Amino acid sequence: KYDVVIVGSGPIGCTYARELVGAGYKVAMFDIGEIDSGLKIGAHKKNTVEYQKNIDKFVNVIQGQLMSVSVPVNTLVVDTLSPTSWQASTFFVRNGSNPEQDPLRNLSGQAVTRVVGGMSTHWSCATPRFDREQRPLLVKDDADADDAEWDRLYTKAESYFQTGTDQFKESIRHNLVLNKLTEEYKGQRDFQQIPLAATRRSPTFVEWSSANTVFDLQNRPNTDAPEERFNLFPAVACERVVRNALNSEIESLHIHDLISGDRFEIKADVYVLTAGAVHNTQLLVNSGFGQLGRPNPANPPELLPSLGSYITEQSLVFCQTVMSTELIDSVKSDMTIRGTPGELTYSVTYTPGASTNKHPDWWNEKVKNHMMQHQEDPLPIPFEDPEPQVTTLFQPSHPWHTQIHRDAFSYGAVQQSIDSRLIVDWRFFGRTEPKEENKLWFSDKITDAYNMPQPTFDFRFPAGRTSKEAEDMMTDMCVMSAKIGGFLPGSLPQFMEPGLVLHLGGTHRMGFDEKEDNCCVNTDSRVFGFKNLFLGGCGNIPTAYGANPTLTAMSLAIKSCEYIKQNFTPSPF
Amino acid sequence: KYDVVIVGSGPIGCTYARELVGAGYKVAMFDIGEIDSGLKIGAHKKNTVEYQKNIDKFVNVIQGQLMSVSVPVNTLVVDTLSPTSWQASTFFVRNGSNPEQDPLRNLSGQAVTRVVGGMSTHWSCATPRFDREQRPLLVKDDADADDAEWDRLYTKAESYFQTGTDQFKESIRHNLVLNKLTEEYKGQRDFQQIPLAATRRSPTFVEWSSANTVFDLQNRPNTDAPEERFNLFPAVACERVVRNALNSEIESLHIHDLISGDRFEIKADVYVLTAGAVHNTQLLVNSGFGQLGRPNPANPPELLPSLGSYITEQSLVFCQTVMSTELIDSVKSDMTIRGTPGELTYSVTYTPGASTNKHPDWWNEKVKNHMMQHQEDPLPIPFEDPEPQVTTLFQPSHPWHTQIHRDAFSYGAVQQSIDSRLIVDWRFFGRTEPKEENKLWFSDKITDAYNMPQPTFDFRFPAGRTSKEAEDMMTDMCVMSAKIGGFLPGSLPQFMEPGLVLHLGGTHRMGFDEKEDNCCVNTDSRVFGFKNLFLGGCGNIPTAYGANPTLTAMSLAIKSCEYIKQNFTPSPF
Amino acid sequence: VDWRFFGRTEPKEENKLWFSDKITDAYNMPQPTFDFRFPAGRTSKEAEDMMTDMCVMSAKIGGFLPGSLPQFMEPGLVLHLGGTHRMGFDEKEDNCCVNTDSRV
Amino acid sequence: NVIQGQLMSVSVPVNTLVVDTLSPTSWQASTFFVRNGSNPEQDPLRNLSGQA
Ligand SMILES: *Cc1cc2c(cc1C)nc1c(=O)[nH]c(=O)nc-1n2C[C@H](O)[C@H](O)[C@H](O)COP(=O)(O)OP(=O)(O)OC[C@H]1O[C@@H](n2cnc3c(N)ncnc32)[C@H](O)[C@@H]1O
Ligand SMILES: *Cc1cc2c(cc1C)nc1c(=O)[nH]c(=O)nc-1n2C[C@H](O)[C@H](O)[C@H](O)COP(=O)(O)OP(=O)(O)OC[C@H]1O[C@@H](n2cnc3c(N)ncnc32)[C@H](O)[C@@H]1O
Repeated sequence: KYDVVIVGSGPIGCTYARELVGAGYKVAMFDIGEIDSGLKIGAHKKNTVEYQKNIDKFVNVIQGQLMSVSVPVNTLVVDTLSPTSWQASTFFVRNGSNPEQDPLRNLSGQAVTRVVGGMSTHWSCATPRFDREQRPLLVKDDADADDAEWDRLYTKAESYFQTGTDQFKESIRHNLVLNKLTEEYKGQRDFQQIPLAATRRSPTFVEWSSANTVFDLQNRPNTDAPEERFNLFPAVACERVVRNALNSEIESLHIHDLISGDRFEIKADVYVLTAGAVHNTQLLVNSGFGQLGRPNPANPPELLPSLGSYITEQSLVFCQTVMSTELIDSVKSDMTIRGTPGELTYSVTYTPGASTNKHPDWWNEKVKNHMMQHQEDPLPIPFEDPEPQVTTLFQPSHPWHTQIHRDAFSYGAVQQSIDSRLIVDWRFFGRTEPKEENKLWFSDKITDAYNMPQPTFDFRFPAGRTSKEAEDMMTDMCVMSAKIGGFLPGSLPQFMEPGLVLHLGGTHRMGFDEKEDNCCVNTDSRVFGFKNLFLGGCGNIPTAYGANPTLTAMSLAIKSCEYIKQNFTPSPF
Repeated sequence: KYDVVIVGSGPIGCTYARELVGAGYKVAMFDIGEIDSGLKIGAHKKNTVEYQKNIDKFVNVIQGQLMSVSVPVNTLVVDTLSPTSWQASTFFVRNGSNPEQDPLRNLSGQAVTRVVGGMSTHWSCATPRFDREQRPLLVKDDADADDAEWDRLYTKAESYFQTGTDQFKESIRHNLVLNKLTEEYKGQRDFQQIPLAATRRSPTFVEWSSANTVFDLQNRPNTDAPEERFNLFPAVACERVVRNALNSEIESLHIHDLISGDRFEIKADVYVLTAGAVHNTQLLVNSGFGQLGRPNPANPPELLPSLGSYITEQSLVFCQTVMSTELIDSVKSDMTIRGTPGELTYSVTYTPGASTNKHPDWWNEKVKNHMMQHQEDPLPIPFEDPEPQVTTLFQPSHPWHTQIHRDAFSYGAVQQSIDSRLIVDWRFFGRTEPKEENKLWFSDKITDAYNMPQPTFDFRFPAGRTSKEAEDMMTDMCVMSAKIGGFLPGSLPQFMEPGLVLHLGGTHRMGFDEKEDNCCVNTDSRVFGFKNLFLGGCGNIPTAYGANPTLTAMSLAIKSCEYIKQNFTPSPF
Repeated sequence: VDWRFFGRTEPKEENKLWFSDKITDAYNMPQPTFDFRFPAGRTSKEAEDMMTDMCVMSAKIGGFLPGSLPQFMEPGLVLHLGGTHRMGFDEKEDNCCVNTDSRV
Repeated sequence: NVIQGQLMSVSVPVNTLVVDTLSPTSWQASTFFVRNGSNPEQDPLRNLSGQA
């Protein structure tokens, strides 16, 4: 018996933990995955000395924990087997593929992560706010009020994640890019640092935020928390919440301890599902909400008819550039140079404080030192100079999010031929109109690796605005990236596979009114009809958004937690 | 002040910990890497429910922690940059390459792993014994005595690692392969299960051994060890051991706490280096043993002249096969089949205990169940059937180690087209003659990511036996693999990049006599001349070996630990 | 649909085709050798504005075909090499080889 | 294929690609010497590699 139970230990789950363990509830949290992030439970895997000295290698950590959601049956022809080897007569169901999935209407790139801390153990930590156009209303007919509430919620969310916008302010590459872009779009667009959940510790080490940052996930009571009550149970698959006959309350959470193989049931007053956009929906449909199986409109669901419909995922375009000759020369524009590199008479000098210096003394000092200490190196940028982290946020005239940066998650065998200091990544993210015909559904025959109903997508980017904007987005990336340099061969401008972007939303969408707004949960994230069932995550977001959704989902959880504290009484300790 | 200090937390380091913490020494161990394996410190990363349900993904975990030792300057031509982008006039030193390294005499595949538990957090857990031909002598002129000692040492080593040979005995694929090979080579070669440091927990879960298995790496005293004394310090780079003027004893270990940036010195009575074959040699050469810089025979080292010479690494050949039609039909040879799959009259039956049954009832039952429960599936092998794990050990008439199996570390984007149940991996490993001209050396100008002398290889597989055997090895793999099925397209027979195999040996080699045997340490693994300095690891092994070296290195550490216990007195507690 | 945009290149003295006095080609003639880079200045700016134009204009007709993404081709693949024996009125003033009748 | 069959490259620089998975028994280069009709005079970084 707990006061509250949480399914999932991602940062949205941890938002609920932090709020509710702190309010004095007896909390239990289960995760289907295991603790594997070192002694700080649920922390960012990027935060080791070894990874920030070899950041190129972290792509492999991310790849190692992205398990594809739905993989269609494979139809590749292999006709150079030896005559003696067993050979197929058909393309039969092999290697865990999903025979329900149409390869041409899939989110082939969608994947899930089963570890403690969830995807926040590997994420890129960008946490922009949504402007009105991207955000669901929290207050009808009172825009300035709706604005205040979101400002209040986001401000707390930024606290929990330790969101900041100046962690890269000392980077020559970052400023080089930022300044050129501002200059080029003078009074048509604004550029700034990407808001990032991150704390710099030194010039060569950044403590990337994660679930741990939100809530440290240590069992309580403990010494630094002697009146709080929290237990985390890793390696527990949660399978069904049990409805009462009235469909007014949840009575139990049914679980599978993966290590012993035993199943149990768990009672709480308050049930919170934060298993992610896909696995929330799976858990619910496994529990009698929505509809199991291939959509059949001639049998409507009894509960939550909009569950798994109106799903959104963002179009992503990508390239990388090599920094222009012009920009590179500009780095060292303040330097007077005498002699020829490599002789003892060679000299690179600047005049501090000189009025006609285009850069600050700190920048000049770095450049001078690098050029004198490394006279074999043909570039003015210091070896350890931190990466760019630039954005122009979504606007109506440019309704896409942009990151102009360096991401651990590169999409191909990485280059060694071109100097890393010249390379900038470009990622533009489009907003997707939510549509009823775009669905995530669960097979009533096929099951996944945990013996749950197999997830299946039926998705295409909507015709209309979504398609036009995506193409205008691609074109924008081409136009804007040219200002900084030419495309890097092998990273030419391209749309990424659908869902690789991992910003799936709308799978258990929020709204004021279940029928009128075609939704699943209300603005307290409570499941309509149910007193004690709450959903947290990107699944909640009902709007077409381009920016990274996590901070938004977090803000919604905070408001959800206000409701719980005002409506349920913690047990005595 | 400690009684003993150990550098490195790999399983060889942990062998020293286990022996010495258990003998009652005050032990400290430092690792340059960090704890990141979940709550069991130093354990196998493969031991999560999620990885053994998605084993294909573990390749990414291994890749994420293999940092290449020496990467030559890159000379690839990129001539499709945009005219505007900064373009090189030369192939200058970019992206951490090593300008000292000749690309044509490198071990390009050699890599290191900096995490707590070392490479044992990701290794494949094969732990064969070496036969006399592969093993260094521990006793001169008394072969039967030398045999007994090694039998004694290996038997303990197998205990520590939990080595077993029956963990896969229930696998249809494993037995299918094993039995065919035995049959084919009848009375010319013997096949058995690869000895593996592993404990099966269930039919779908194997607890893979690691450093943790050897020693749990928890700080002591603690409740289950209240009179023992051990501390582990992660994120500490050890840089130099300090010699006394006499070169008879080590006086301190010099360290760098990576998290605070501060340097300290550490006193112990006994210093143990187990940082791996490369990083032991680096630590030593950084400390005035051997020779820093490009080999210069006209300036001999003062100490340990053979340090970094005579290095061995094994030739590795690889392919994968698709199981023959014949073998696949044999699986179901005992089945009577009526009707046609997919109708309710279809029937697969066998007669238990029937004299003419070629397989045991358990095998038949599995096959019958699979064929009746999955009538859409064209193969008689059950979905969860464990992988093959077969070997014929090195002999004189076949002087190579062989693994006929399924390895998490596949060498290419993996297939989805061919059913996984049909696929077997083939890895044959050759022995390399140790030669003086084959060297690992450290630059006196270039430094690595931890500001230590940059490692550089000068290696070629020796002409003579080594080259002939390697080619006869390749041919053997072709001949033997054909017995089981044809090559899988995309995994055709090939030599792997030198050192990818990660069995590097001989870098601080063991022998009776420093000059006569051209070696660094004696049979107690003590550095010649030095009372209190010991080396552990594959670096010690002075012979040409084909089998996987870790259990051998462990046995040597055990004997090293006998010496220490008989020669140094633990402090009072 | 294929999209090919072709830029103009400023002629420069330092951009040269020359022939080895030691190395010979398959017909035992002096081996051809290039010393070429696209000129800084207008040539480089125009080439990049050209790439951008192709992106902007091609979008009007449809999205890029995967495997044929926008890219600069290897120098000279285009096979429009010019200026190697260039024409002009006056040999010294116009730095040239042949006159307007193409006579040397 | 007809076009490719009649375009002979004008100047091909000496090749520097590393092949380190030869069998130990096979003849192996110690240098990137002039092979297969390459032109040692040509700087790979200032070429018209596509000219034919
Ligand atoms: C992978 C990734 C994600 C990512 C990113 C780049 C990459 C490479 N960049 C980010 C960006 O810069 N910022 C942005 O806002 N998001 C970014 N993302 C996405 C981010 O990681 C996710 O949006 C965020 O993690 C969502 O958080 P939430 O807490 O909602 O979900 P979760 O992290 O997926 O964790 C859910 C967990 O629950 C578990 N689970 C799943 N099913 C069950 C069941 N049945 N029972 C018990 N537990 C369950 C998981 O194992 C998991 O930990
Ligand atoms: C990666 C791998 C290795 C492997 C294998 C397959 C793969 C993919 N398969 C194995 C096989 O089946 N069996 C076989 O016997 N070996 C197999 N291997 C090899 C195995 O992992 C290694 O042989 C074994 O781990 C060697 O153990 P040892 O304890 O000698 O070395 P280590 O694991 O590399 O750990 C050394 C550590 O010390 C650290 N370090 C390095 N430098 C320093 C300094 N300067 N200061 C402090 N610490 C240092 C490391 O971080 C490390 O943990």
